[PDB]
Amino acid sequence: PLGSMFERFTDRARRVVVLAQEEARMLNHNYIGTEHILLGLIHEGEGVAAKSLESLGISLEGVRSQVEEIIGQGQQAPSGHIPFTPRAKKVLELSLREALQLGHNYIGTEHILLGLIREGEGVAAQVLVKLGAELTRVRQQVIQLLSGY
Repeated sequence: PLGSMFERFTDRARRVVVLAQEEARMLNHNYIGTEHILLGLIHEGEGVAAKSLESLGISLEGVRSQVEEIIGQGQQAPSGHIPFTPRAKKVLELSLREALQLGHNYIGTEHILLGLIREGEGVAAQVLVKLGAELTRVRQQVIQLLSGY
């Protein structure tokens, strides 16, 4: 609500966004799309989102390969800040809604992944399906990791 786009993000969730930007830059991409957020979630390596994805066999190299196939490497590397796609912004908005509903005042890696699945229609969703990870199964893995405590 108040403040910066990223005020509520945990340290790990902030690192997801930093990594997403660098993953877009490495592909010579002109936006940070949902698939770069997916790459950042895995790349971050420690959070609930990375754990959920890797335990389903979704790998950083597998996602990078699928993105290069579907989207293709761009011609020129962007310099500076790379803007979000409209879909990636919607994912980030949904991540806040997921965190609020779950009773938290922070947005963690789990909430970004749940927001990504809820949007369910962009490049990340296309890649997860191509790799054999159904969106509902990814959601189930996250919820399982958040439950049972």
